[PDB]
Amino acid sequence: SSGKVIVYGGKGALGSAILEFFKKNGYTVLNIDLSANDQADSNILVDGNKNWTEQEQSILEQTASSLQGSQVDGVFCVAGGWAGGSASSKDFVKNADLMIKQSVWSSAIAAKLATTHLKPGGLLQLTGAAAAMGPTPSMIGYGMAKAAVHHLTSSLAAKDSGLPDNSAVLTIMPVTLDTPMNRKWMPNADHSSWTPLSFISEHLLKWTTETSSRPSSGALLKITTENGTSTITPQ
Amino acid sequence: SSGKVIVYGGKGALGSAILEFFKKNGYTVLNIDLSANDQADSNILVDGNKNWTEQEQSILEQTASSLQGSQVDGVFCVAGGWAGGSASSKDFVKNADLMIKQSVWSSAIAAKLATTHLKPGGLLQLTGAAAAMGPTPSMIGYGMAKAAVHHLTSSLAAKDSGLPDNSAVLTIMPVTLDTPMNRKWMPNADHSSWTPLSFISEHLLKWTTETSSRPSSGALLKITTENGTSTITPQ
Repeated sequence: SSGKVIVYGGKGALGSAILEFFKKNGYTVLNIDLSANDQADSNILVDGNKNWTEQEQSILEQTASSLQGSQVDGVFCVAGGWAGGSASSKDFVKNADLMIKQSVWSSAIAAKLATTHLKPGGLLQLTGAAAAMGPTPSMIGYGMAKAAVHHLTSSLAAKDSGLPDNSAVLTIMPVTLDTPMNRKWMPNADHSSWTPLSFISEHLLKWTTETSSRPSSGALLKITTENGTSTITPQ
Repeated sequence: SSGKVIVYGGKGALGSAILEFFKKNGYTVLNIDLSANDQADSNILVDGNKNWTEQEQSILEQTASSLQGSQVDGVFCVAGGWAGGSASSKDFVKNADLMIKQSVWSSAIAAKLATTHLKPGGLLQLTGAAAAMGPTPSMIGYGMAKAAVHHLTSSLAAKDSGLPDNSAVLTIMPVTLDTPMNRKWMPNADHSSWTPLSFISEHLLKWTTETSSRPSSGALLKITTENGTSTITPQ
């Protein structure tokens, strides 16, 4: 009863952590992903075989059916994976396509959901990429896709973008997150530079409940950890 | 027989002007577009209903059959149209989809054509968007797509991107071009602030034949005209 929030990508490591955290803190949580999270109060099913507009329609219809006359306090989008390759790579385009579908499609639909269901003064959070702040010749598609998300962020923060009054959009860019996969493939790394998922969940709850604790709307927030201490620096 | 160049978007106002100017200067020109330009030496037709990878394979195979192991002196991409809308617009996603396909898909395939056929020291030219240098709340999809093209430019210019040795990539951003459509919809505008298509065609030929006349590789070139004089300003 503390409120409602949408987690787009609730099946992932960070997404599941965020969903669990808000639930523990009294919020009703709606998950939007390729499969259901049996811990969520509501599950919106995404069909990966459908195109962009088909996905938008289905996700919007399902979310509206679930919310009825309620609005949400926040929409958190953390969906998407990775695929690299330079222009000379055999799969340069193939992977570029996958990256648009994974980062751009989701971010845009999350934004559409916010213009429709986010309460005035609410929070929309998107996921960018620290690497996209500069050239990315070894992973051009990923770079392009994320740069589009960064631009989307700037357009949404601007006047008459469609977001509700007094709301804010924040885009996170963590350098290294502590996940099961990172522990497996880099088993001997120094975790003193790894950002705990709880650092993110905690900040999302803070920004959701206290508007005065928020960085400027449209901020691209680079998150780093050194000597066990995490820091958020607007770029 | 001055050489060979590829014009992706040869049916457009600017694309046709470029094609005509290079043909007039002794070049063999290959056109890539939705329909054929009867003045081109070769025509590569694209099916807009095919997906990104299908389009890539189709364009690459047709171009290779037309070149037969030969290289090109330049690849010029000016394809793409426009669709607007803020995030609250009914067609926000629909148009974002159209804009990614029109600007991003084409720019990436043009880049692929360059890694495969552009001569060392050759030129790859892409088309960005001056408006995308800042927030675009009234045309979010267009802004996202063009921002991706701007980032793609920075990645391609970097070492090991896949482009040939000593080649350069330049991306143009004209504020206003003198086209038939602009003359029709803005009939009483002052043309002293309109950039003549010839200005662009002339610079492409110069940059193609004289490497020392080129701005830095990776440059985003804003083009403005005032009192009849045109100026190129790197961002």
